[PDB]
Amino acid sequence: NLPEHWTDMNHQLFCMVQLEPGQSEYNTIKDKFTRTCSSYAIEKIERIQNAFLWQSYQVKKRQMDIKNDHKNNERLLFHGTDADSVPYVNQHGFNRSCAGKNAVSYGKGTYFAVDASYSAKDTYSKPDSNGRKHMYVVRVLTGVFTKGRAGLVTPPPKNPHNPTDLFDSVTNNTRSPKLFVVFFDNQAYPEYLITFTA
Amino acid sequence: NLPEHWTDMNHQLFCMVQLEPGQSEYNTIKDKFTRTCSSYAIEKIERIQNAFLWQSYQVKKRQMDIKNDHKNNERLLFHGTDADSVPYVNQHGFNRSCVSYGKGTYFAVDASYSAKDTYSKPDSNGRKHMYVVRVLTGVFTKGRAGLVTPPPKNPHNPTDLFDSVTNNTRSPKLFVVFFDNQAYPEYLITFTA
Ligand SMILES: NC(=O)c1ccc(OCC2CCC2)cc1
Repeated sequence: NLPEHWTDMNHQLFCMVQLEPGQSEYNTIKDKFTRTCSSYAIEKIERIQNAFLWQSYQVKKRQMDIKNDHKNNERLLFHGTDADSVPYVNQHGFNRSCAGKNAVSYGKGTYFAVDASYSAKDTYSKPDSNGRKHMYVVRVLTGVFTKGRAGLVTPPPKNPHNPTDLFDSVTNNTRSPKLFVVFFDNQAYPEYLITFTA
Repeated sequence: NLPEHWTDMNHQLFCMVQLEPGQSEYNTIKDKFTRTCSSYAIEKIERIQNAFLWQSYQVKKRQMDIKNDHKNNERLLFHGTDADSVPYVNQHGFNRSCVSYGKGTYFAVDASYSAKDTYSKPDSNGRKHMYVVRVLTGVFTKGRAGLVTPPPKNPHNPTDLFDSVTNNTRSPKLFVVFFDNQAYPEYLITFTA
């Protein structure tokens, strides 16, 4: 079911594709980033073609689209990480079991930012030994969300008398969301990897 | 692509179906349990029909069949749990976030092991609960404390991982999986000491 604009991988299951400045695909990501990170410079933007992560993600998206009916369940968000984590995320995606405690914790899960400026902090996109910083542009199934709490290992129930019917994700603030936390595998597809510098 | 032995769901996506005693399916699952638990008393066996969990599990099975280039990746194992966890597992499956061989979900080869009160805690009326689980054990290695994923098959390619870990590779008695949708709870056995 792979997207028809992907490069042919020749029966291979994984590839990183370097994008060209001046293509709409590169420029939309550069514009989304520079909206809040004008003081940084992009080295390169790579499209992540991961057949297995895409398949599992698209199954979860179809399930949430059925369960929620006519919600926009998917947001495009940012995730800063260290160079050591890039090979794992490219191949296997975002694993809550490896996530650090956030400085403002809304639950024990993987964090995604609305603004590139948040993810660009050195605490998330740690500069490597050559001064390169790494940030993913991620399709995230935020679905129906509520304000999180530090104790959570899953999203909370919608209704306390029905403990297994859950919100899809949590946020810092439902009125003005700046971060989302997800608690399940294959709820986030790493779509682009931005390499950038001071 | 819902399995033939499932019964019609009237256009719903989740239902727990009580099995008829003395019919082929009930006898098959009862025999797997009584192989090691013949001193227990079975109250009922329920088939778990969870379309979404099944879909996600079958995608991972197809992916592991391609990755390993062989179709011997699945085992039928047991998982004992407390009654308070049963509604969650029925709807959402197994969650490592809820451990001597790693921080994953544990499954036993023998029902007798899952039948310990430490796992299948008797509820306020004496009832114990154990799942029969399809688990994608795939290619496995010995586990150890503090793993958050299986080890790499060779640390020259650190992201090509084992599928699961065990207590003993030659004669396994338990398996640990570390990812969502690597286990599908197929039957729930309600029983007593
Ligand atoms: N819930 C279960 O049925 C269960 C729990 C634990 C199991 O192994 C625990 C290992 C550490 C000492 C052996 C197997 C199965």
